[PDB]
Amino acid sequence: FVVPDITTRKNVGLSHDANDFTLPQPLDRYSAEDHATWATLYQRQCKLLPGRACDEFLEGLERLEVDADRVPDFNKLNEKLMAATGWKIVAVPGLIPDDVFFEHLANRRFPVTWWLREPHQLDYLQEPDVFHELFGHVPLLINPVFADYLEAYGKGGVKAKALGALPMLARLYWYTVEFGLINTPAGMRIYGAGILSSKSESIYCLDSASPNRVGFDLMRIMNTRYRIDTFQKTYFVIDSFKQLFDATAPDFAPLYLQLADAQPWGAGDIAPDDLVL
Ligand SMILES: [Co+2]
Repeated sequence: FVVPDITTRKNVGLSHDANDFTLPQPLDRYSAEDHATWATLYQRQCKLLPGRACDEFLEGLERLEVDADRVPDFNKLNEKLMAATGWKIVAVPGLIPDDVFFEHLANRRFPVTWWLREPHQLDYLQEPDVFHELFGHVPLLINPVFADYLEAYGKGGVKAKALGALPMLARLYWYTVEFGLINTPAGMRIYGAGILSSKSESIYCLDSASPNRVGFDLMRIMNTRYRIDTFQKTYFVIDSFKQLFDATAPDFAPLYLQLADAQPWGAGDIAPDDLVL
């Protein structure tokens, strides 16, 4: 039997803008259970993440006043975010078209799935939900260097789509924004949103001998496959958010055409020129 997925179930009776796929955050659809599930996830992650999350992430939660006890009001968070970096979050039903996603980031709008997992899925949800996309992705948007990286990333969507290279950018996003690590003199820390919202990946990614930790390299990353249904076999490590922003400076067009005919690295591969940490 095929049954409707969570995105479909949650958006029953709702709509979205035809062009940008946004809707006003539907605050009336959040139940008591939703606020309680949010509070449980927030409390869980805030216990796990000290000494694991990069300091900027934890500071961003505080500066944006991300609610600990309820699903945040996007408009209220935006007052803080706009003043900091001119960014805002916009509500979306779930997955949106790539060109729209990129156009959002290019215009300093960060799309956030509005709905939350059910408490029976506290441990993990495959689909991005509002906990992953707000708690995991948004706090670093008050960092002007990271925000500028996302903007530059967004702006690259037009050229990438024109050249059939959106999957090459998707790899860059995955291995930075979603699953990136940042080395510090205090030790390795986490900036990837997919790790920051996870129950257990933040333990594995710093404590396990199993995954590879490889220095950031743009071409390597854009030539590396990923999988969505398992902990990462490889994490890419930056020294600074400036490294990400600066990586967007050159013309990606000739990089895409070179990659197009190449065989990609497997998710668990170490490449001959990797700086292995
Ligand atoms: Co994400």
